[PDB]
Formats: sequence, C-alpha cells, structure tokens
Amino acid sequence: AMKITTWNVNSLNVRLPQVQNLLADNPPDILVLQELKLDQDKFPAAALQMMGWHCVWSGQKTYNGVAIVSRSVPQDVHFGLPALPDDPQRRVIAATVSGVRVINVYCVNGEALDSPKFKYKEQWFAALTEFVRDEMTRHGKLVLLGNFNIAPADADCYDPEKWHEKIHCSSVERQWFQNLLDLGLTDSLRQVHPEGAFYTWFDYRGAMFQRKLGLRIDHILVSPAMAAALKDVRVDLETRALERPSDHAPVTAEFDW
DNA sequence: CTAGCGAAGCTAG
Ligand SMILES: [Mg+2]
Ligand SMILES: [Mg+2]
Repeated sequence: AMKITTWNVNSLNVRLPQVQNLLADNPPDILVLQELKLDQDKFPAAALQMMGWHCVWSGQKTYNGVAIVSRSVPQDVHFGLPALPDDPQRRVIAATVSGVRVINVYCVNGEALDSPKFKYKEQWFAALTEFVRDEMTRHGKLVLLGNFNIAPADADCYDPEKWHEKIHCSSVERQWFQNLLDLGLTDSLRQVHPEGAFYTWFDYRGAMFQRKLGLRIDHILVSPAMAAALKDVRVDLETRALERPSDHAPVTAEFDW
C-alpha cells in the first residue's frame, strides 16, 4: 500500500503549520510540495525531521521551489532537467522512494499566450517530456506529479468559453499535456473519477473558492504498473477551506498491491 | 487577492 499527496503550498514559510498538520493527520507515505518560495538554506529541515520525515528539496529565493518529504529515504535524487541545464529556476526534483520513482514538478505558469513566459513554458515542457521518457526507460513504477498549470479539458475549467484559448486552457498547452500522456502515463484522477469537476486551484480574487469556480491543474500521472494498482484520488478542499490558505488544494492518490 | 522584497509599488501567480 502507498499514499502520496502533492501540494502547491505557495510559500512554505507561511503554510508550514498546515504542512505539519497534513503530515500528522492521515499522513501520506510521500508528500511533494511546489512553490516553496524559500532559498535552499532556508528550508525547515529540523521541524520536519523532528516529526520523522526525510526531506530532499531544491529552492531559490522568492520563487519556485520543489520538495519531496517521505517516511523512507529518497534515493538517487536528481535536480532539474538535463535537456535544460542552464535554467536557474528550481522546478523539478526526482527521487526513488520505496521502489517508486517520484518526479515532482512545479511547471511553468506561462502568464499569457503572448508572454515570453509562454515560450519558456513550451521549451520547458519539451525538456520535461524528454526527461520523463528517459526516466520511464528505467523505472516500472513511476509517478510524475505536481502543478502542471494546464487544465486538460473543458471539464477542468469552471468556464470553457471565457477561458477559450487562454493560459492554462489553450489547445497548445493541452497538446503538451497530451505529449506527457503519450509516454505511457495515466491521469489517475480521471481514471478513478471520469466525470465531474475536481478543481484544484481557485483564484484568491473574487471569492472563487467560495463560488467553487476553479481549474484542475494539479495532477498525479502514473505509469501502467502504477495505474494497475491505482485505487483512489481525492482533492483536499478542506485544506483549501482553511484560514490564510494556499490557492491550490492538495491532491492525494492511493495505491496498493 | 496573496506573497516576496522591503519599505512602495512592481513581479509573480
Ligand atoms: Mg500560488
Ligand atoms: Mg473550448
């Protein structure tokens, strides 16, 4: 059995208490985090080790930041994308936990389709595809998860017409998401829940979480042997409902053999 | 609207 949660925390300094409450109550075997927004030396290692967790992370000042936190030791830790070796933004970290290759990604947002950050998003997703393919040549059990900043289909958008060919929802971005699906990966949530709105992000503005209008952009993609044992996927809107919350909700997947 | 940086108003999401 194995339980893995992904969360875009948006500043790990701010929401560290909520991370520790997440690791205290029905804790997962693996928790990965995006948007730490703290430098490499500022990670709260001691506070998480006190509770019995191993941590491998990649951080920079102010932006980005990824982390893997697990009960067992994360082995063979890789930083970044080989096809993009000069990108200073800390967005990818991979490690093998309990024989399962975890690839944690905080994907480029893109801002706008006419923004330079969208070209950056394009190249970054290409490099990600190459890295994930090469990693899949070596690991039967693989999970590529995190904040993809891409709503796969219209059912992942509270409103497909105003988001028509807008950032997160454009046909190009969905073709990138499909490029990662074509390597042999399964959208685990859509396997367990083929129908319905399972939004994972709600804009801070306009009380959009209260209106329950958001996007499903936080995903857990799994290899074939992982989908064979895939049993459940849930969006922790309760964490999203907390005071001073992240705009993303945690997402958990549950497997067993 | 929130968070960072840093002292105000951009950048980023
Ligand atoms: Mg955010
Ligand atoms: Mg459409």
